[PDB]
Amino acid sequence: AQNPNCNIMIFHPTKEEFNDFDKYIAYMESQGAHRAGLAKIIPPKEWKARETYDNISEILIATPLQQVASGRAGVFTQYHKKKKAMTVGEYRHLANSKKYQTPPHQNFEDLERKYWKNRIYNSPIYGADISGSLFDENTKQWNLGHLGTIQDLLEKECGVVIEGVNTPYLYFGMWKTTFAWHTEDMDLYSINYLHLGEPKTWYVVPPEHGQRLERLARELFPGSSRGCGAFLRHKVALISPTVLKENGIPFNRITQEAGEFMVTFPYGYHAGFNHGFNCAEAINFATPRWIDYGKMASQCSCGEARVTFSMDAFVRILQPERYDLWKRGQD
Ligand SMILES: Cc1nc2ccccc2c(=O)[nH]1
Ligand SMILES: O=C(O)CNC(=O)C(=O)O
Ligand code: NI
Ligand SMILES: [Zn+2]
Repeated sequence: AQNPNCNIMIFHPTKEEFNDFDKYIAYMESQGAHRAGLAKIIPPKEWKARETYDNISEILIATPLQQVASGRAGVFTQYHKKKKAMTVGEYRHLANSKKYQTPPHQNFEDLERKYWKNRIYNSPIYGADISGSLFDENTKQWNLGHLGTIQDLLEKECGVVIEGVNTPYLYFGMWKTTFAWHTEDMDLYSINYLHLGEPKTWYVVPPEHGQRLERLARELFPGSSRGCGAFLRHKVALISPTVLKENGIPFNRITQEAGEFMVTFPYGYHAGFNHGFNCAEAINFATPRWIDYGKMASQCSCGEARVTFSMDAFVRILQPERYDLWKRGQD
């Protein structure tokens, strides 16, 4: 078996290899990349997402989210407090202000130490889940707005035609902005391109060990666990690498820099934080290997994790037995 220790693999495709997206994902998996839950892809030196990022300041962040923490440094939840709209230019200025800017640090490891020591004592503001794309329409390779759709994948694999669409989301981050432990909707893949700015550090649990993380989460957030059989779907729980190690949870870490892609694989739990002002673009996608994960994906039915229009059809077709109870949480 390839990659038995479930290490995060890093790929350097040639421009020729960068033409066929599906084929390269399949290649990565043939090398065992999916066992880690996360892979890095460094694009060919000839490739660019777009010409410049000089004219992005007038993008609107309609609902910036202030991420307020509760708990202890290594085991906490965050809730999102809605703030007034601001442009990306205004957001960048805020990110760089004395209150929010990245502190002096020696290296990525030093900054990681500072993050887990001090994150809960601050409330950074995130521009998340903004529908849109920063890929030039003339960028033909690995353009996250031009991928084959999950709906068409389901149709190709299973022969059923369904409603729904599948578009990218932009994320504007600052120091300490945080993404909680989660797998994707319906345990889909995700692909994430860091367009511009400071790095993003990722943590990931191998898919074959996802249930170990779930068990620890139930122990660490016992009230949440009683309230919902899949509360990590709420995307609000954080557990530090120190606490993961103390509890023997297998995981890996890696830092993504501007110009690099990350792919998360089905049922690969991940979490992380931004180093400073940045912009990422991400979208879910599927492959034939995803279908069995989609069938088995655990759902939030307590209702906290609202399920999108498009995910309705996934549950309806792949999980017909759960559909009724699960749609009540939606309604
Ligand atoms: C990144 C990582 N380091 C470890 C060190 C000791 C024991 C376990 C781990 C682990 O799961 N991940
Ligand atoms: O970048 C973020 O804040 C969150 N991204 C993801 O969880 C992802 O790409 O799957
Ligand atoms: Ni994700
Ligand atoms: Zn729930």
